[PDB]
Amino acid sequence: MASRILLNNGAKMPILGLGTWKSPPGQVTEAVKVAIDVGYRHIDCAHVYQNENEVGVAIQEKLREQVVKREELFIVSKLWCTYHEKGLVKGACQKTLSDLKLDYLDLYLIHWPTGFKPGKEFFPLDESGNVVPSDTNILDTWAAMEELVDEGLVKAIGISNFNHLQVEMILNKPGLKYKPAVNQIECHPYLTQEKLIQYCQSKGIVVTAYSPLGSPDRPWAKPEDPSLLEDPRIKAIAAKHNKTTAQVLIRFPMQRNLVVIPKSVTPERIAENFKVFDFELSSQDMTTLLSYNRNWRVCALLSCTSHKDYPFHE
Ligand SMILES: NC(=O)c1ccc[n+]([C@@H]2O[C@H](COP(=O)([O-])OP(=O)(O)OC[C@H]3O[C@@H](n4cnc5c(N)ncnc54)[C@H](OP(=O)(O)O)[C@@H]3O)[C@@H](O)[C@H]2O)c1
Repeated sequence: MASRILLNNGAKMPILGLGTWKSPPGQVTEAVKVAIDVGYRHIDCAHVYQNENEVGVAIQEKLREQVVKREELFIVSKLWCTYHEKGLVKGACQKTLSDLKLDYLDLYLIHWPTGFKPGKEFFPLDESGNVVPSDTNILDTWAAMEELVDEGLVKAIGISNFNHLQVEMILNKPGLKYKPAVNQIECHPYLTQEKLIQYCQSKGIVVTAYSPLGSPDRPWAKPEDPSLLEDPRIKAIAAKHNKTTAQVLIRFPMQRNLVVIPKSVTPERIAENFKVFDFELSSQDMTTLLSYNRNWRVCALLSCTSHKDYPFHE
């Protein structure tokens, strides 16, 4: 297992990163400092998580303390849906850069293929509760992303939550200048994503798996929901290898040539979750984990199911 994967912009991306969705602002600075001390070199961030300033304080202290050089870190953030307009993308990017205390991002993603009306609210609602869309299509948002590369604010651009037809629309864009480097999508044994991963990998797009532990802290968790970390069948594989269930769930995407971004704010789990370079799942174990697919999603963007660009009807 090499620690980095080559992207189609010629850069190398660490295959294990730290997620930050739902990491409280008062705990995420210490989470990111511990993560960099124990070897993480990739941090996954987003404006909509509301904690980039505190992530930035950690990154800046570890660079100032010379624990790591900026060239060895791989920092990812995401353009929120209310900034898909051409004239708002650069300012959105620069606000994230300012918050993270960086002069460039390694990777900037379109967070969802769905544009929303610009304004203060992240989810602008009509008087009945549906998201109010923006008319800007995703090909014009991609052109604005390409401008960030050419202005030196980001080294790579990519997409998140795009379905195969929407990846294909980018790939077929008239005048395309930069292909997406990454598609970040939900992926774990209950949502194995075979077809979309094979499409993206055949096009030289690297896939990042989010919610690899099934996001047990997601706000809308219902107790009858499936639970990966408590699945006896996955616990049995972990027991066979003398590893934790989280370690098997992190190693699983790594052996599919995916990047994976487990979140934790608990120092012991941050360190545990990184100790996955020392064991191998067999091909039989990988096929057995793939057989648990149920097409179950943590993140279904339920308020947007009528948006023209909603990704999950397909
Ligand atoms: N692109 C997108 O639209 C999108 C959507 C969802 C997620 N993501 C990214 O993906 C990251 C990961 O997904 P996620 O946050 O949904 O969930 P996750 O990584 O699947 O699960 C996080 C949960 O697992 C717990 N946990 C972590 N390590 C553990 C361990 N060793 N043992 C037991 N429990 C453990 C964490 O608890 P503690 O923190 O209390 O330790 C937290 O409750 C996000 O943080 C975000 O960066 C992106």
